[PDB]
This record gives sequence, C-alpha cells and structure tokens, in this order.
Amino acid sequence: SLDIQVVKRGILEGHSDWVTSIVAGFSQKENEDSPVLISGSRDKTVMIWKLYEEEQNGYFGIPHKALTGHNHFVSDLALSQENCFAISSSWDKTLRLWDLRTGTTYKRFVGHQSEVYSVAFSPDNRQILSAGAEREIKLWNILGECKFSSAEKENHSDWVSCVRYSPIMKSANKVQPFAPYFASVGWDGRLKVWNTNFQIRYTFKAHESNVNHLSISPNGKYIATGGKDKKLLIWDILNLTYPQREFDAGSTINQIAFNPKLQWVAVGTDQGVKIFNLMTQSKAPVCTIEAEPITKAEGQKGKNPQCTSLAWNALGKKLFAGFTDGVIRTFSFETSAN
RNA sequence: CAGGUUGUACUUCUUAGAGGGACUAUUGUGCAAUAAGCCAAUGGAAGUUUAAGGCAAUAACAGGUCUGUGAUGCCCCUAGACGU
Ligand SMILES: [Mg+2]
Ligand SMILES: [Mg+2]
Repeated sequence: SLDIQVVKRGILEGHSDWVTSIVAGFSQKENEDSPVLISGSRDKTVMIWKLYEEEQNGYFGIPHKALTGHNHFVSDLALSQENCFAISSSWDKTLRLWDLRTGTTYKRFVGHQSEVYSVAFSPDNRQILSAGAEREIKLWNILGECKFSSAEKENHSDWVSCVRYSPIMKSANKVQPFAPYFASVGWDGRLKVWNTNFQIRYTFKAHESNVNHLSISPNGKYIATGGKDKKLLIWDILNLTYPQREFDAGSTINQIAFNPKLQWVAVGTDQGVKIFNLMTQSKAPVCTIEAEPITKAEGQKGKNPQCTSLAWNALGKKLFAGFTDGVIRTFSFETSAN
C-alpha cells in the first residue's frame, strides 16, 4: 500500500463564526514558500495571519490584522499577484479592495444589488470578476467601475455560487493549447465556461442539485466541480460529452482545491475533508474528520464541525481547512510507501 | 486646560434615510411517549411573544352621553320668555 498519513500542524483561531474563505501567499521567486495567510468568514471579518515557523503550544499561528469594512458575511477572497492586495465578496452587496500592509480598504465596488458569493482576480490584475444571487457576472476596473454584466441569453438560472479563472503559466514553454476562459458554477447545476468577451463558450449541465464550488488545475487542463450532488466531477476541456472523472465524496461538497503541484484534489465536505489521487483509480486516498476543540469546553459535545473552506500554500506541502467553529486547521503529509 | 479661527478634510459621538439584524440561532444520550414544546449553557446589541404600546371578532349590558355637535324623533318655554 501507499500510505499517505497526516501530521497535525496547528490551530488558527479568533474567527467569530464560520470560515468561508482561505487564501495562501503566491510563490514570489520560484519554489519559495508563502509567508502569507488570509481568511474570510461570516463574522463580518477578513483575517490576516502571522505564521509561527515551528508550532508553539497547539497553535500554528496568530492573528495579525483584522480587516473590518463589512456589514454582512465575507463570502470569498482573492489575492492579487503582488500578494500585497486582497479582495472581499460579501452578502452586503459590496466588494472591497484591501491593502494588505495597512488595514485600509482601497476602493469598494458598489452596484451589485442582491448579494455577492464569489470573486476572481484576472492574471493581469486589471480585471475583477464578481458574482452573486443576481444571476450575474460583473467585470470591474480596479478603479471600481462596473465594465460589463453578462445578460439573460447567456447567464444561468438561480445563483452563481463560484467564478474563477484559467491560469496562463509564465513560460510559453508550459504548453497552453486552449483559449483563455472563465468558469461559472451555479445552483441550476450548470458549469459554464466563457471567453474574455463574455461569450458563452461551453455550458454543460453538470449536476442534479446545486454547485457550491469550482476550481481549475494549475495547468488549466481540467476543472473540478462540486455541491449537494454529493459528487465530485472532473472535466477535460478537450472532451466534454462525458465527464473526465467522477468521485463519490460523502455528503455535501463545500469546497474543492487542486494541489498546485502534487496532482491531488482536496474536497471540503460536511463530514470533513477528503483527498483524491488522480494517479491511481481508487475512491478515498486520505480522509480527515475533525473532532472539536470547542467541544473540549465542559459538557458540550459536538456533532463535529463542517469545513467551510480550503486552501493550499504555494509549495503544496501545507493544507488549510476553514470550519463551522471558526477555527482554521493546518495539516501536513508524511508518505510511507510499502 | 481652556477659548477664536480653518478645510476640494472626516462620521466615533449627533441628526435619520437605505439596507442589514433574531429565526429561540448553536450545542445538548437535559425533560418531553422525541410532536408540539419546555430547559440549560454558549454566542449574541437584543432571546420573558425581544420591550412598551396601537388596532380589537361574535354577542350582548334597555351601561354613559339630548349639557360636545347647524346629528336628530317626541315633549315642554315663547316678550316682566326656559330667547339673547
Ligand atoms: Mg405585542
Ligand atoms: Mg338606566
């Protein structure tokens, strides 16, 4: 057997409610570690984390700055390439541009109506993409001006849950055969793929229930898609009649993340976090349910927390799961190969 | 520590418009024949129907009001008038 076992790293706490979004630093000079962690939660707060080198006590790190601009929950965060800037989606019908050194909000994006579930940052950093319960995807100048809004003929029924982008690698030698696209996942169970011009390129009806999250392989060759359908769908951008691969992950799918290198898929689920190996065909490579540190409070027992977010650090060695109890948990992997 | 001034300044305090927010939320081998519900702890600005009120069905009670009304039936007073 190839055993992939998990060493517990630590605990990042001080998030009052849920942990809805997590981003880790971009690798700046190549193959070097990311010092930076940012989370977003219900709690009305965006947390900036100063991370311990080793692990002291049971903790992996300590809260540095708490960004407060927001009325309702923070749905999703995205980083600039600079790593010096972050953005916040919210149910408060607004987006925010955050300087990461100062607590300062730079500009805020206004003009969304209902509420905002997700945001994406384009590789050029001059385009912001935002989506919400308006069944609408919006394109913003970094100066805070709505540039475009996808219309009825294209846009999908119910709510856009998540929008993301299609990475173009640095070297041209990294083999980019396709066109640039952006992907939109929704509560109608539709995975959409649009060109830069906001023209529908490929819209497949992926799921039977609703889709909470979508992420793109670092290669931009495949898409991972998931929600209440209790199914993890992987799609080849070459042949779409049939989904590339499918996995059964217990109960409901909250989040999905690709290992920036390692070629695994981590899935946030109510039961816990599952990790899939794409290099072999088997259905459950590493499974983590987490008992509650808040349960250690005497007399109150948990049903377990459910994990509301995932992120990998740039090196792909560390993994962060945001939870129901407002605690981020950190885990590392040791390989024992028989 | 106090005044006086000031600005392509600002919203914590102050107005008060928009919109949030609480649904008994979360947890509970707590009581419930596990159903309505109650209870506790935690979080929470707020968990006594959040608090205090407005409105008030069917029916009555020959309740009160001709002295609130230029709403009136009938009765009475009409030039030393019960009129002004
Ligand atoms: Mg009342
Ligand atoms: Mg009488």
